[PDB]
This record gives sequence, C-alpha cells and structure tokens, in this order.
Amino acid sequence: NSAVSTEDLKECLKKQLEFCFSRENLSKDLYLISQMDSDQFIPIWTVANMEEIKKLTTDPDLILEVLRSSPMVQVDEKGEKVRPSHKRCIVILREIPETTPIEEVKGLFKSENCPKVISCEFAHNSNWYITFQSDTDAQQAFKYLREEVKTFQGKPIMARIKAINTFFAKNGYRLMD
Repeated sequence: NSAVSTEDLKECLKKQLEFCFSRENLSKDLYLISQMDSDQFIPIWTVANMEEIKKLTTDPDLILEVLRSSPMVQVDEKGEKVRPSHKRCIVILREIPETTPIEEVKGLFKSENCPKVISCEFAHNSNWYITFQSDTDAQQAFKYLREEVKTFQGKPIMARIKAINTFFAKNGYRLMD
C-alpha cells in the first residue's frame, strides 16, 4: 500500500477527476470553469498542470491518456482541449399509474429551490420524462423529489435522474438505462 507502484496513483487521479466535475465542484471551480477555452474546453495545459496532479508528475502527453478513465468526462481527441460532462436535466418518474393525471405528477416535480417544470410529457415505460431548465436545478431538484415523490397520496413512487450521453456508444455498460 506504500510503494513506488504507479498503479496506486492511477486510481488516485480518478478521485481528483471525479470531484473536479462534481455539480458543486465545477460550478465552484473558477480555475477550470474560468480557464475554459471556447466550447467549455479547458486548455489541456492549464489542467495538466493542476497542483493536485502536479504532485503526481509533469507528464503532458500521459495525463490526458489517463483522464480517459472518467466516463463522465470528454477530453479532446487531439489531446489539447477538454470539457467536463455534467448535464442530466430530465427527471424520470416511474411506477406512475396510467390513470395518473398530469395534475398529480405535475406537483410531484414541484421544487422548493428550483422553478416550475419546463416540460412534462408522458414517455413510454410508465416513465414520465420531465425536462427542467438547468441540470444544477434539475439534479438539485431531484434531491427534493426523493422526499416528495417518496409518496403520493400514500403511493410510494420511484424515480431516477436521466443522464444524457452518447447514443451510438458501447452497450458493454453494465447499467441498463
């Protein structure tokens, strides 16, 4: 557990990465968010030289090769830019009785620190695809639903935050939808 094997550090880089692009982390990461090139891309250099990793080493061409270990992150294919992936704005309300009026589910989205739903439509799989204005609000709103949706007229309901990503991606992903 205490050697010179880089195998240990490899796993460590993850933590940094995973936290950097956290809802509260990025939104509060001027260094990254403020350095962001034109498409929210971060100059590969500004980051590749982050103190956290600066302790790791000074390998420019290598760092990005590891970053690929962050599925929720998208690094430039050329290895010169990169933008963090943090969307997920649509909320999915499942187990909603086909006889459940839009009125009932309408308030189940109701948020206390977020504005009213932007769009609420019935999507197959008894799952209602409600679209919020912004992820920061949606995701945060979902945190409130867990308390409200937890029950409806005494009817316990389950829901999951809908994340957006590549469609033609690999299905190898254990998690299914």
